[PDB]
Amino acid sequence: KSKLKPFFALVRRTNPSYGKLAFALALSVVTTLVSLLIPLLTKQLVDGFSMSNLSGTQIGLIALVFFVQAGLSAYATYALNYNGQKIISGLRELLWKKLIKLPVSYFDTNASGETVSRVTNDTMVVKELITTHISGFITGIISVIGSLTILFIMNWKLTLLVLVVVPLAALILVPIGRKMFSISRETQDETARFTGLLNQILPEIRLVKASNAEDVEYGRGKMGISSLFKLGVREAKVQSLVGPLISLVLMAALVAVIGYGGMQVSSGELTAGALVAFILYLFQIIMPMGQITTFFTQLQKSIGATERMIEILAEEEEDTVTGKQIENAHLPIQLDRVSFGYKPDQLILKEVSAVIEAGKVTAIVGPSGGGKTTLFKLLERFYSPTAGTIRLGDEPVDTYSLESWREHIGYVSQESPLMSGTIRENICYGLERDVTDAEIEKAAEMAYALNFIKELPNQFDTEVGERGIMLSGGQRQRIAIARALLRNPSILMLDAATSSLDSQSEKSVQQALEVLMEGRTTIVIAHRLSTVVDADQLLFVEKGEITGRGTHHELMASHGLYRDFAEQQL
Amino acid sequence: KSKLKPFFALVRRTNPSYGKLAFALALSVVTTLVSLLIPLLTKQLVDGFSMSNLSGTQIGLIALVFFVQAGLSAYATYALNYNGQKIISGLRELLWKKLIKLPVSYFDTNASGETVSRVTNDTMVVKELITTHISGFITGIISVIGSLTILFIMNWKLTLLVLVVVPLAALILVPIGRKMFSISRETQDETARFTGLLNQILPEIRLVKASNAEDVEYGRGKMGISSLFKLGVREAKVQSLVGPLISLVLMAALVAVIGYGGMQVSSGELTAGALVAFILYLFQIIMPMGQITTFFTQLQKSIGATERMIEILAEEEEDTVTGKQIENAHLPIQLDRVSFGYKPDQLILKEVSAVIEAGKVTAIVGPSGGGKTTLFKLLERFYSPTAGTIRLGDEPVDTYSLESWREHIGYVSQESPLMSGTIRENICYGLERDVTDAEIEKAAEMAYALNFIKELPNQFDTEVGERGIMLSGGQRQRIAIARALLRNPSILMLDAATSSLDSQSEKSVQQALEVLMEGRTTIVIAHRLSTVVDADQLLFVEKGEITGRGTHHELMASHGLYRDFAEQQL
Ligand SMILES: Nc1ncnc2c1ncn2[C@@H]1O[C@H](COP(=O)(O)OP(=O)(O)OP(=O)(O)O)[C@@H](O)[C@H]1O
Ligand SMILES: Nc1ncnc2c1ncn2[C@@H]1O[C@H](COP(=O)(O)OP(=O)(O)OP(=O)(O)O)[C@@H](O)[C@H]1O
Ligand SMILES: [Mg+2]
Ligand SMILES: [Mg+2]
Repeated sequence: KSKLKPFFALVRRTNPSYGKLAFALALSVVTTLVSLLIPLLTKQLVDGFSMSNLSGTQIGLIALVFFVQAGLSAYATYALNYNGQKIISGLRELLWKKLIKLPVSYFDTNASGETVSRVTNDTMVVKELITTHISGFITGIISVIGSLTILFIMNWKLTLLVLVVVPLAALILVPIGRKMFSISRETQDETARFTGLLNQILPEIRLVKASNAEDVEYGRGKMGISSLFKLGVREAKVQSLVGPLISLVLMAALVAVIGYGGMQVSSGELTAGALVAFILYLFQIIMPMGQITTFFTQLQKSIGATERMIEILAEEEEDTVTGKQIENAHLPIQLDRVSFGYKPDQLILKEVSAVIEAGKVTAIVGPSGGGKTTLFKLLERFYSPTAGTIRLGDEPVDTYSLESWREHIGYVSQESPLMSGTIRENICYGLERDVTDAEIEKAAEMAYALNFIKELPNQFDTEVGERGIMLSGGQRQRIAIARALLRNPSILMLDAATSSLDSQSEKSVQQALEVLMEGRTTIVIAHRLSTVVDADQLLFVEKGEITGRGTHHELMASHGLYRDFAEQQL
Repeated sequence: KSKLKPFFALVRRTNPSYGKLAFALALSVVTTLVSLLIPLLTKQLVDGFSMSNLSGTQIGLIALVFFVQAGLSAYATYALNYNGQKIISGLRELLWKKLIKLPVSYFDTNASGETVSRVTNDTMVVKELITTHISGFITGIISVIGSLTILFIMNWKLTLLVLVVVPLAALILVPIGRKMFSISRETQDETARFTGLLNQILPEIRLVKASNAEDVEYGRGKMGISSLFKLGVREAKVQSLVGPLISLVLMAALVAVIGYGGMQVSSGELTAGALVAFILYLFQIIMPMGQITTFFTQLQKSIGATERMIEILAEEEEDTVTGKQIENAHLPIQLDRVSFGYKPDQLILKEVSAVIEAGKVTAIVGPSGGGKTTLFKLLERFYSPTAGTIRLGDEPVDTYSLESWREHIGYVSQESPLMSGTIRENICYGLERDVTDAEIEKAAEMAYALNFIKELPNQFDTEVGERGIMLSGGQRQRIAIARALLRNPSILMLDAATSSLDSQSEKSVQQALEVLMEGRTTIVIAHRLSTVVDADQLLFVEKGEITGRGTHHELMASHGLYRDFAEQQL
């Protein structure tokens, strides 16, 4: 198809300073036309010089005019820069919104460091293109058109050769444009890859120091840098080659013009003098043509980078389109025939079916890799079930809206994450309703976290750093549990919520959680049968299917392998 | 102090294209001298009009020389671009080599993502400056000096007036330069912060969806982008202001010159055309001016952008040359009178001291937050103890080189982190010696992970993804255990690693680890006492002080209230 149309559509979507840029373009056009026409009337210049020699109060007029011209040029440049900055800001805003609203599968498949490099660097390159080269192209086009009209006025014939030159120049230029576009895309991709590699390596700085692999990572960084340098060198080579081709085409055009004028001297013989003038005017043609061609090259390079952006700007996203609010929050969750494969081929969950009854703690247990966490991901509708559907009292879950189903659910991850900022911010993360201070204190007390959080500068200091490195594993897990409890949901999912907690801390947190969420549904995933001994409905999962489904004693009698786990613990 | 010195020192620290840079400077100088010949080329061209009608080979040769000049200018531009790209590549390589070597404390305290953004964006800024603006400055300075010579020869008083005007412009530039430097530094810092926030958010998309905080994160991104927009607009305003100030200074210079020449009206100004001639030449002197000053401004920007690198490139890396290589690796580890705190004041470990017997499974056990992990960090020499010393039987650890100490130690982190790439990639890059296929298979089998990897596309088609997300919460732990075991370490410091593992996987991994314990020494941190009941030197770390120090039975019969831990596990 085409690329200019999508690129200009994106720029329009950015909502730029359309009128302001148009006004700046008009200012630049008028000033350039006046400045081009002024030198032509040299007789006016000489008579003005004589008048200034005669007239006394003429310095002020010229000085004011020059100051006004300088101010107009400065304001035009400022307007162009402002418009470019607004365009890049709009691009960044749109890209950030789309990225943050994409489904989890896209991020699972394409990582996140490449996307961030995409946004930042593509926006930067578009900014570089927008500001100066557009002004260069406009001035060049105006100057070329004016000079072409002047040359036509001087002669109606010789301009035919320039009109022949234009297609020749375009034909010479096209391959350069294609090569520049390819190089720009390859660069703006390798830069993203390198940034992603660095980002994933940095915490493996503790990781590497644990090992002895500083040299290997330095070598990987050097290889990425070398690839980027090679791409830059190739782009520079193409940009350099751009010029000499234009010079050669213009020289050939002038040679053809002179050859034809050799015969034209038959009628316009003395017109050779005018011919000389033509040559001079032709040299003027040669200033802005370069400018114009330069713009084209840039107009390709930007496209390259921007191309990737467009791909991100059309995925699809999930929101509360449906609007069907839960409004009940107390129903049994019935899992029908359901099956999941992250790739379309393989299946992790194979024909699962059960009933999480409200008011009881259903515990999913089994060997590692059986498919426990993916069950929670389905239950929170991170992905969409393929085989069947999940209902909440004879109502398909898809009927309800994401913003309502997720609000009524608390979810502690098996890899309990914390984000940079205050502990209070992490506990309160995302909540729209104001928390005051009583709620945070209650949540911390019910998560057995207040004991240490008050041994530090409170619950507004002790920046958790990146990935929660500035806190212990037990503290991190307890902060995650505190966040989940503070959310105050009807459905509470806790997958391996006490993995890294001591026996006493585990007992206290379990007692508090049972007392709180006793009158609400709770789904716990525990590798230790001790915590789930006092369960209500075990859902032993093995290789993506609930082989055993019953209470402690009944499931122990039925399964046979569950006995192996319990007896091994015993 | 000064700024211009450190920046040029940093640039020299790389390996710039000295030959190509000199070649480009020479070509630019010759081009400017051709421009200076152009004034004589006016009479030469009148003669060319007179005689070229009588000569064709002359026009052919002149056109060939023109094309050769065009090619030379193109080559000069290409050489400048190549030199700039090599300079930025050298900066990136040097910065990466430095970063991969700082002590873990700096990365604990300085938001690695901001550092990566620093390197990438500031290298980009230096690349943006170097080529174009050095070329512009060189051409402008040479043209200005050339025109100044002519102005000097034409008249003394007006040239002196122009010189006295020049430092007025120099004085005017100073506040603008300072403002541009401040703006550039602030913009670079804001870009670093924005990239850091974006990279903290995107990888945790799973938590964002669960917390339903899409709007809050979109708002944070919008605020960051608005800060960037404000800085960009302020920079644009400063550049615009740079725009008419030079014009005003030159207008004042012209007025002063006109007045002084009017003083010469009695004598000297008698050559009124010469005065007018001077005015014409005056115009010329400012065409290069618009370049020279510009370069200076850009220089300041660059000096700001790279300011942080100047701080970054001094951090006292400390690897490889405390010249002692461990040669026995079978000595008991004597922990002396050690007290460590991440902050200078607060103490995590308080007067800890003990002995780890070479060949005994010392188990550090205690409530969360006691300081178990920090002891392991001290053992790996991530941080140096601030109280005493660690000796392997009457030999301080500081004597041995870091490389030797860390090549003999297997360390499984609490996080159990994984990097992107194939499963085999982690256990390959961990070491430097070749590992075969058989050794990798044995290591995997020694961690009860071979079956699951065999189910997948056989250890090379599987990609763990960023942060090890494609794998489960137990499979990644088993992979970390396999990496630890593959190194064949003398000391196996196994921080809690059977957390997410199941009972049967725990049993298998424990049997393999017991075989290795029969091999050599081992240190394990266990949250559950059931897994270390058969240990030898059970330690109890509470609040940084080891209260109980003895075997399991004697520790239980001797220690006080914390015997409830065992009873609680009962
Ligand atoms: N993108 C993915 N995210 C999660 N699991 C994935 C992905 N791609 C493939 N898988 C497969 O899904 C399983 C991991 O999720 P699963 O539900 O089995 O884990 P789990 O029960 O929480 O594990 P464990 O008990 O070991 O912590 C593995 O079989 C893995 O190969
Ligand atoms: N940068 C830091 N890294 C680690 N711990 C830190 C840091 N700064 C302060 N600390 C303190 O150190 C302790 C966390 O490390 P510690 O050695 O106590 O954990 P741990 O024994 O591994 O914990 P757990 O049993 O929960 O896994 C906390 O008391 C915390 O406040
Ligand atoms: Mg710990
Ligand atoms: Mg799991």
